[PDB]
Amino acid sequence: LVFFAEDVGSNKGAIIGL
Repeated sequence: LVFFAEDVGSNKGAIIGL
């Protein structure tokens, strides 16, 4: 429904590294 629940799996920590 949203994007947070999906984004929380990677977030800044993973999106910055990867």
